Amino acid sequence: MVRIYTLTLAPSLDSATITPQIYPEGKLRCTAPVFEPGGGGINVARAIAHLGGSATAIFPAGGATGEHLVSLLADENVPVATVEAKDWTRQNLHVHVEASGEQYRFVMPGAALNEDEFRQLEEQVLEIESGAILVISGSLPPGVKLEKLTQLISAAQKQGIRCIVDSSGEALSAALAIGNIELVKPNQKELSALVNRELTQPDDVRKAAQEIVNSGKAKRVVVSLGPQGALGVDSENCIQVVPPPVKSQSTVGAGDSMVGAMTLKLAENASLEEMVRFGVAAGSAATLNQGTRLCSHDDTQKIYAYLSR
Amino acid sequence: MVRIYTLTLAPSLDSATITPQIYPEGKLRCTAPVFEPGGGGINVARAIAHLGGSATAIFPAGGATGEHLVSLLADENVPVATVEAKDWTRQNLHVHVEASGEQYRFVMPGAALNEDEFRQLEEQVLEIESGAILVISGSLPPGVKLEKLTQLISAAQKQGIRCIVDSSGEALSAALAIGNIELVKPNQKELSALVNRELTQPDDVRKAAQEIVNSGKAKRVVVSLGPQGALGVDSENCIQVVPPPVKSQSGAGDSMVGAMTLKLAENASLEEMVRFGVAAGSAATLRLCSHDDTQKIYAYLSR
Amino acid sequence: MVRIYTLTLAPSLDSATITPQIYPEGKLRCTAPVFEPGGGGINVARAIAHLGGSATAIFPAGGATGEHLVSLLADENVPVATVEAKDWTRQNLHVHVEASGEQYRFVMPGAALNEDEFRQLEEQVLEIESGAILVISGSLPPGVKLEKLTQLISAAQKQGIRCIVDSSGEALSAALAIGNIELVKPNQKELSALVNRELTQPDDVRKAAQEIVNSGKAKRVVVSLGPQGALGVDSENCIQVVPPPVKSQSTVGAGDSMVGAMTLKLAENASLEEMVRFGVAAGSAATLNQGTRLCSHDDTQKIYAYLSR
Amino acid sequence: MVRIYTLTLAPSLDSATITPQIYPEGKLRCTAPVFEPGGGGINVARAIAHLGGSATAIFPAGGATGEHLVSLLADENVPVATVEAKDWTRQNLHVHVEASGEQYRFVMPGAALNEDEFRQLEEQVLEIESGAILVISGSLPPGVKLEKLTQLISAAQKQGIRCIVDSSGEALSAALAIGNIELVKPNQKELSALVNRELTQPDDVRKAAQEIVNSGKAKRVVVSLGPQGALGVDSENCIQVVPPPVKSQSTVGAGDSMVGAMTLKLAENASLEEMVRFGVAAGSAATLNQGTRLCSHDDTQKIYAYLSR
Ligand SMILES: O=P(O)(O)OC[C@H]1O[C@@](O)(CO)[C@@H](O)[C@@H]1O
Ligand SMILES: O=P(O)(O)OC[C@H]1O[C@@](O)(CO)[C@@H](O)[C@@H]1O
Ligand SMILES: O=P(O)(O)OC[C@H]1O[C@](O)(CO)[C@@H](O)[C@@H]1O
Ligand SMILES: O=P(O)(O)OC[C@H]1O[C@](O)(CO)[C@@H](O)[C@@H]1O
Repeated sequence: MVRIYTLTLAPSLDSATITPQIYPEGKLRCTAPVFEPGGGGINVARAIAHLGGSATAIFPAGGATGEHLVSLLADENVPVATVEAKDWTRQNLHVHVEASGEQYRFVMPGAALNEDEFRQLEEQVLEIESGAILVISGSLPPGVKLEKLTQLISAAQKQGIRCIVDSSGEALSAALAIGNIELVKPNQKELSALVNRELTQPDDVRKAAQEIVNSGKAKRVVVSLGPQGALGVDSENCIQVVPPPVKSQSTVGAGDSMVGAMTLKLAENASLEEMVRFGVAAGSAATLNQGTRLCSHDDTQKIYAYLSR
Repeated sequence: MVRIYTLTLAPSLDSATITPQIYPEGKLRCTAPVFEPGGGGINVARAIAHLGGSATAIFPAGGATGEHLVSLLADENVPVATVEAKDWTRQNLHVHVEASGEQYRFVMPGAALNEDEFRQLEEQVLEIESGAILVISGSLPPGVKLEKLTQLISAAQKQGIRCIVDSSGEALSAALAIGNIELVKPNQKELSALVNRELTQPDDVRKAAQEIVNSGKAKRVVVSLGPQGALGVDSENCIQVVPPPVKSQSGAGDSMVGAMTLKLAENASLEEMVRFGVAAGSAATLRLCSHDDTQKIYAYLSR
Repeated sequence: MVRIYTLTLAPSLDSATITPQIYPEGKLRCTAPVFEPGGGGINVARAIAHLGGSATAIFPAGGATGEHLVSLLADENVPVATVEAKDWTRQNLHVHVEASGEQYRFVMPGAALNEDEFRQLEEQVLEIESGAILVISGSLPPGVKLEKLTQLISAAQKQGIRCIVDSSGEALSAALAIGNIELVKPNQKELSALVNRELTQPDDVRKAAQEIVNSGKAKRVVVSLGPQGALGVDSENCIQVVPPPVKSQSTVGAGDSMVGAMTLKLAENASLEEMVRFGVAAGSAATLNQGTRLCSHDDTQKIYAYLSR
Repeated sequence: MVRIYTLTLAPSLDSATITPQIYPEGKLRCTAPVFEPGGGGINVARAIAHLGGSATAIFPAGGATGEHLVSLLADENVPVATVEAKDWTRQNLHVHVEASGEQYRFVMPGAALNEDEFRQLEEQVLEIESGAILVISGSLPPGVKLEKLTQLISAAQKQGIRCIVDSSGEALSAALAIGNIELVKPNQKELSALVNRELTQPDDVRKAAQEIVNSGKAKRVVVSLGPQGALGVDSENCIQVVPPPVKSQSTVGAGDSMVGAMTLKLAENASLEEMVRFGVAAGSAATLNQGTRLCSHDDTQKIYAYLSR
């Protein structure tokens, strides 16, 4: 099993709180916030840790929020490689409403990154050994041009780093344009935005995903289908996995957990079907917990054994 | 194909309207309502008609709303067998909100049914020949005790009528208690209620469905799972079918029952029944299922 | 006291129902509907009946819904003069939601009125004796042109009929252009449109209302201020009446109840301050209920006695 | 004029952001937060400064957030007396939604205080001179028992400090139990709880307020009635004041501004009539502005001049 790294250009110190209900104007009494390390690549690395693997999270940390974020990852035993940033790590607020079981996510802009700080991040990424896997996950922070991310991916691939991209539509498109992306995970809206067409016919999603693989843009495409699970295709196989009919507490950490689970299997050189089933198991497991808590090992394992019957 | 009948103890004259936004207290301006036939069994009959089958809907019709309802089904070429009732047929309101694309469904109670009207409905049911299929679908109106429905199922079964039940709560429990129900289609909550336990484990839904079948209460249980499709079980087999990842808006449940009923009338396999049911349910959510949409999805599922 | 009549070009058979909560897509279970006679002028006449007065409601009634509407007015001791109409009387749905305590009100278009049917209504109006008061209230139905409504008001005034108008902004502006309207009840938005200017300074509402009276367009203007009650002005006096500090359950019936109360007082040749106080008492009383019941005699008298201290 | 101080046991660094839409589950893209000083007593001191008076805000401040809060009050030229606290000052979130114009207010628990910090706060209070006014306003931090609040009030009163209390519920009831509170400002619901009965009749609010005054628990009770203004009573008089029909946009900041205004009037030995009018003027002026903005001098004076004609 090869080494895994993640890159989070816009980390977040997430605070999760609970409040009886949600309405305008009045003071909504919230519980003392629970702090959790956030941001795409970081969540990916935490999920992998939860699942008994290891991934090194590369990211910029700034200010006390930054230090707080780093301290939490230490507690969760997630290895990090950090770059000191001037701008403070952002704080995003997640509000779980008891009355409705709904969760609301207020996502501020990522901390700015200056050209020098980005260079250091690039430096860390290019110290990655050939054949290792790099997951680039989360939004692009203010100050970072799309071209620079594109060049970084090209440089990384040039020295054998195997790249997974889960980000904005623009970054997604740009990454596929470089081609040979190990894995991408668009949802249906994102897939439609990618190929510029409505996916209305039964076979449309598969055809769109397969087209992306066949043109060499990505080696694997796993379309996230919400409650309908996931449809994954590579050059040879195609599989749709539907999650079991279980609870439904907090829909939020499903995506990053899925990517973490799939990356873990990718690292172990597993089959497409193992990868997709493990990804759906983990994403589903995540919905059993609060948003900021990702998948747990035991739940993932149980759902995976079931999905694999 | 055996003959097919449906029974709707609580029909509805459905009205649909459109309004810009939804908020409290203010007068929400709505477009002139549009009317269509409603009620579980009636929708089942309509779905079957869209799918090229024939089903006779048996139901009480009362007052001018009932007359409206009957006339609508006339224009739709759906065969009916009505009983004249005193209490006027209910009128439910479906509101489409432009700003959000959301739909709101206000469902009044079914019109009351006295003993004499139920009697007429029951005799209409017992006119059905042995081996035919009867779909009892929709809520139970006031003035109708569970025992009356129960005794109607027993009477129907005694003379060879094959009974499908799609209702909720006590009515469904009541039906299964009599047992030998050809098919029931609970959702996960209703299933949980029927077996009196939370269904949280991956295999919990299948086990609960299987428990109902094994007890002899139903021959087939098809658990509706919303966007996840359906899981079907019988004494011998289990099948789970997920729709294709096409578009959604919702008349799925009545269409699915209609589709599965047609298939049962054609002596289909469990697999064919559930696939066609899921196809029709999905087609309806692209209004009931159309023929071409249902066939297109069914073909894909049946590849 | 002179006799009172009302004119409702768009009656409504209101059905009132209750449901535990309101959310989209799902079947919302509502209680067996309760039916009330509805529509502007009809509600005015009902309020007047509740308050111990008598007002004959003139309106088109069509179909079984129209018959039901007529039967209900009989039960409330409201004298009627009806014209048979081809199109069936509309049915509006009022839903009270238990969990929130709020109401949602789905208002369909008024039934269509034929020219021949309008002619019959106009004929009923022009049989009213000189010196009597006519309240024209509610939206205009399809098939009725604004110019027809203004011509009716002109013809009415020509034979000594004292006209009160409560309608849409456009209808309101139209009636005022005719002028000599006994009373109008615009809200602040409408009032601002009428005088074509923003009302932003403390004295602006009063000045705007006074302007309408001074032009001869209306004899009295009573500006509805929601929770702040009403500000009434005539050629000589000005008064603002605020409702008592009690809970308001709804506000739909307030408008029509207020107009009914003020009309009654006008028929009794009461003072401006009596008129406005009685109007706010009746409006306030109406807001105590969920909507379609309007002001009760006892609530109004209690509130009126309080306000008149 | 006697000197004015305020006490905020639970200050807040108020963050505010803008987002186009609000709905569950999805990532709501918010703008980089803007900040302002927060907490009951702090806002009271801020309103007082706007109104031309001077009030010193006494409060705990912890961590970088505490420093941020202090800095912002410095930027507004508001006098403060702070105690350095170990637990970081809470950060509340105000969210404005563009699609709807609505605002959402997420109010976290106040930072905890230890024995030493609370002792320092009390020492600051008991350095206030006899005859001066102290406004204790806002929620109680977890860990600070009611008995601690009431002990503080009893001590302050012992050396002639005149105490005004704006809090809710149990804290207000406890304060009233000590008695001789110069001023309290319950809303109708709070008042109903204070006297343990539903206030349904027109004169019930006045009676309930008068009961509290008559008992000697408070010298003055001003009941805030939202858009209907306020009803104030003392041992001698009663007055209800409704604001002018000005345009309201955001109710937030109305309560604190109102307290600030009435406290300033009290410091000037104002009549009950002057005090309630100025409070309503300030409350009204605050709600003229969108967001969390407090009363301005010019808006308040304009409205008060009108009310005082
Ligand atoms: O006259 P409109 O604007 O069409 O609204 C009619 C609705 O309002 C009342 O007229 C209330 O004002 C109702 O009883 C009714 O259903
Ligand atoms: O004192 P509470 O109830 O915790 O509320 C604090 C909130 O109210 C203000 O004190 C407004 O009253 C704010 O600035 C703030 O964030
Ligand atoms: O990467 P984005 O689009 O800026 O969103 C960040 C949010 O998503 C997570 O990365 C969840 O996906 C969070 O912990 C977080 O606050
Ligand atoms: O049988 P129920 O539960 O009273 O629901 C009736 C509603 O559902 C349909 O039966 C759709 O299922 C309608 O046409 C209708 O108005």
